[PDB]
Parts: sequence; structure tokens; C-alpha cells
Amino acid sequence: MAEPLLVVGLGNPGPTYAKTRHNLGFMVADVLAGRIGSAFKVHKKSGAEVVTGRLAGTTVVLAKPRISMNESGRQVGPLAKFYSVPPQQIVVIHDELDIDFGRIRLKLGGGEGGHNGLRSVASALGTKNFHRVRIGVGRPPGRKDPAAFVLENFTSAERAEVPTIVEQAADATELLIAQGLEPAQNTVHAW
Repeated sequence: MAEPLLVVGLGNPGPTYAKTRHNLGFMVADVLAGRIGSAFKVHKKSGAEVVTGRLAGTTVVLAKPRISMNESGRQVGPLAKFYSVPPQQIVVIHDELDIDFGRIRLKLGGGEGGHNGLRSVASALGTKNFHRVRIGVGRPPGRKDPAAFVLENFTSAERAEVPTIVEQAADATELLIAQGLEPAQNTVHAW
């Protein structure tokens, strides 16, 4: 056993939320599984969905939580001990408010901003040192509040651009793993 890696995506359960701005993390994950072969199934001694296999040159483990978020770290902590994994070999995908609509950036460490799920995770592990993949959506109209703006649907002109963007994020995840942080930062960035 050469000591593996663990990849994770964030979102909420049901038909009611399937296509809001806050569910982007779920969409990129259904695609990666189609590039491997099989479908999901529940892990009984923790309670979540999992898939195992081969990718970009090495041994990998994939997942999706099943609870409302201010309650989502009670299943991520236990899963990490069952297989004996270090904190520097963990990767996570989510949505971002401080960048324009159609941009991507990579990172290690720092502050959590305004996402509720990110804080629940670092509080169960005991530290803030893990890797991240950011995707932006913009700022609110006038005097409209930030927590109500992310639960709505997209407008019509933004709707014909979404399937193109989901493809570019998957290609970028395979490169971090097979080449490294500093060099992969030189092809995708600006200023």
C-alpha cells in the first residue's frame, strides 16, 4: 500500500436544490466518475457515498456527504482515520464571492471568507492546512443580502455558458496531481 489521496465535493440533498448557485461542487463530481467506470454506493460504518479506482497515474478515493451543511464534518473526520491519511494529501472544491464570473485560481492555507461549510470542516480536524480549488460568481445588486442571493437560479444569458465551464475545472484538477503546485500556477493565472 503506497499511502493514497482523498477528493471531496460540497452541496445539499433533494430535487428542490438541484440547480442553484450553491450546488456547483456536486456537478464536477458526476463527470469525474464517468471517466473511471462505475456508480456510487453507501459506506455503512460512516454513512456516505463512495467510488474507488485508477486516475492520472496512481491509487485514488472519491466522495459525497449526506446532511445539511452546518452539520457536515461528522462524516468527514471518521472517514480519514479508517484509511490513515495525512492532512497535506486532501483536496476540496467550492464556490467564491470575491472573483469575477468566469475565472479560476489555486491555493494553500489562509482564511475561509463567507462559506458556512468550510468552517465546519477545519473545526473537526484541528487545523487549517489543506489545498483548495476556487470558482467565481460575482457580487450582489444594490442593497440585497449575500446569504439570500446564492439560493436562487441563474439568469438566462448565464445559462448557455455553464456546460462549457464545468469541463475546464476537471482538466485543471488532473494537472495539480501529476506535475506540482508552483508549475501548474504558471499556466492558468494572471496579475
